[PDB]
Amino acid sequence: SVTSKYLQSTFSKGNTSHIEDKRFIHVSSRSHITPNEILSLKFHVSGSSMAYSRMDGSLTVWFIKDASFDKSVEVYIPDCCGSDKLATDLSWNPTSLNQIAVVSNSSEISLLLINEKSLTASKLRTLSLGSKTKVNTCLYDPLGNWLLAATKSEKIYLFDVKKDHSSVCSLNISDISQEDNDVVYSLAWSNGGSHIFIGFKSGYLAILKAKHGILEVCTKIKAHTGPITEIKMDPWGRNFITGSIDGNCYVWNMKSLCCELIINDLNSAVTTLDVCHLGKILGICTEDEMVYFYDLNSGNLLHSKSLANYKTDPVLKFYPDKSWYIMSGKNDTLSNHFVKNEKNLITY
Amino acid sequence: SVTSKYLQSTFSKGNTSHIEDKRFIHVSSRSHITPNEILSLKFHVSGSSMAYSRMDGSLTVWFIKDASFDKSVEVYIPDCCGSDKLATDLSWNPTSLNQIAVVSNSSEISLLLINEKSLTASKLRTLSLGSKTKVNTCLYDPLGNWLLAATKSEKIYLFDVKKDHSSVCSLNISDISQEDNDVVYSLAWSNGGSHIFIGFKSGYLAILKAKHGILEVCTKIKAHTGPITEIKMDPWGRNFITGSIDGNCYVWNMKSLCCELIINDLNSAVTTLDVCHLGKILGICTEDEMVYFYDLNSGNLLHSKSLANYKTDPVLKFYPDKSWYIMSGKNDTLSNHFVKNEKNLITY
Repeated sequence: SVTSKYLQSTFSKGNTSHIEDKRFIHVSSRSHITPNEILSLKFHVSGSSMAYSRMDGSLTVWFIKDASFDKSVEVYIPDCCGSDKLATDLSWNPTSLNQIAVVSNSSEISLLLINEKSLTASKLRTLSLGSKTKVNTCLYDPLGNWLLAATKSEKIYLFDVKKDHSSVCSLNISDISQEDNDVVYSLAWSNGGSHIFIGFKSGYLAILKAKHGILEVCTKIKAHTGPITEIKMDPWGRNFITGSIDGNCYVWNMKSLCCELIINDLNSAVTTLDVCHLGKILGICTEDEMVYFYDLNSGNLLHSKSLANYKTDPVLKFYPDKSWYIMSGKNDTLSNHFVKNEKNLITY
Repeated sequence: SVTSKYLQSTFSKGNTSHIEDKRFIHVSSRSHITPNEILSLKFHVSGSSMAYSRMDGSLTVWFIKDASFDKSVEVYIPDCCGSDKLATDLSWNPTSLNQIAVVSNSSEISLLLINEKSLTASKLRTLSLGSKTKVNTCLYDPLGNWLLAATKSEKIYLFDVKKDHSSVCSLNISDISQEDNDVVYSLAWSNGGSHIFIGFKSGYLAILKAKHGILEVCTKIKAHTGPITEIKMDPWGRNFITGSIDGNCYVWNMKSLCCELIINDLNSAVTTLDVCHLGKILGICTEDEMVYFYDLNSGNLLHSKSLANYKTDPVLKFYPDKSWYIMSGKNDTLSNHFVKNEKNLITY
């Protein structure tokens, strides 16, 4: 019951700060409009940086140095990756401390090294592929050993990041799916780059081996009856969580690959999910503008809330180095959460 | 008394919209700094465009299509006319619908055609003169037949805009003034390019003939006892208004060139003035941060206000096609004014 009180305190009068971004001051001036979006938001591994990209085209990055974003510098940058094209996915390159990979639904993958002394985001390199190929998702092996780039259909590329991003291998999606017109919806890496977990739209789930740089199909299981939205992994490495659009959220055992626990209070589709860095609490953002916080070990609801028709598409992410979580606010504005006197659950 | 009620309604709770520019959102974000300036602001003749230039170097232009700037596009552009040099005066070229002349206190006059489909302001041409010559004011004959460029001393140039801006003539200021170290403070054209009205600093006022492209001194009258700040003309063409820094505002009869009406409630210097497109109401912005609205026909005060130490240097301009007026706000931010149900005074 300690975790329930902790979450309640994290939802209190204080212990909360508004992330002061461009959209925040925009709403402050125009309220005291059509909300663009938040395409994606992804931390650095060491828990001391953050990056995200709205629909306008501008990607913001913060260098966390304070709790309530007091002394946190902010490198705002205009619509990068072209003037017409906007960013859709980014990976933070766990190898170094500054590099970033960004994709813009085009045939060009941009590698930019963000600098913190100035506000200059200088394009370091651009990678290109076949002219028709339209990739939109990039990922980094959590050890910084492989890079993955995926299309909505009929292309999957793996580069070796060590040897100057030499194109290592590729694969046609129709060889992985073997169904009628499947479109990969979400990808994820295993803890320590050894396997790639892919969730198609037709419902299937595939596990590809990427040991020595040669992709191969290990297995395919008919997990869900609708498109798979998100795929997350437990940090301790014992189970991986699958959330779908048919209203189900399962947790699969890693050693044996069989369903072990099911979330049953759900009655709506899932838009995203996330699990804390301690592998203890599981946050589900359903489609009825509502968030839930479940317990991983037992599987019973321990906290609920209600978005109340503010920023229809929400986002949730748990810090990789503290028990804090960034959650969307009212009008596409981010809202930090903490307790200001508890860095981790154990200290509580 | 209809005009007094009209002006009062134009100063009401509603019937007012903030012009949303870069500085506006800047103040909204930093308030919810040192104000740069507004160097100049000048409409298009047809009343469907606006342009102005701050001190930062960036010149904004709006394509009026709405009352409260809802659907009005905005072509923001960075520091044009060089990176070091900033704009000081611009003319809108009544001939065409897009050209603009801009001067930057240098020996180069830039002609740029602003495009509305994109946000691109493309430099069309640059005009150059003697290396030492430092012009800072440009003007267009209200029929689009002549162009005038003036220096702070010892140069006045007139180009023929019809024949590809061929240099038509020039004149040394010392030939016009014939006094001790005079510096031209404000120029203005007569209704239909036939004469140029020049106001020096020593107090004199000169009328030059520019009929067939050859400047000549017609007359010089000792109008004021201090530097002349602004010179405006009545749209009906019967009297021209002169405002000085010694605290006087006179209206001179056009046919006979003799003082006819004097503003006497004034007790401070004048920074600018303007008269509506109907030649009925006269707006004076004095130096004590206060505006007055007088009646042209009678000469008695009909409305007063108070800037109250917000944006020390104010600006006022009356629409050339409606009875609305753009006036500065609190921190170098523009503030439109209207009634939303009265396009012209007559309709009232």
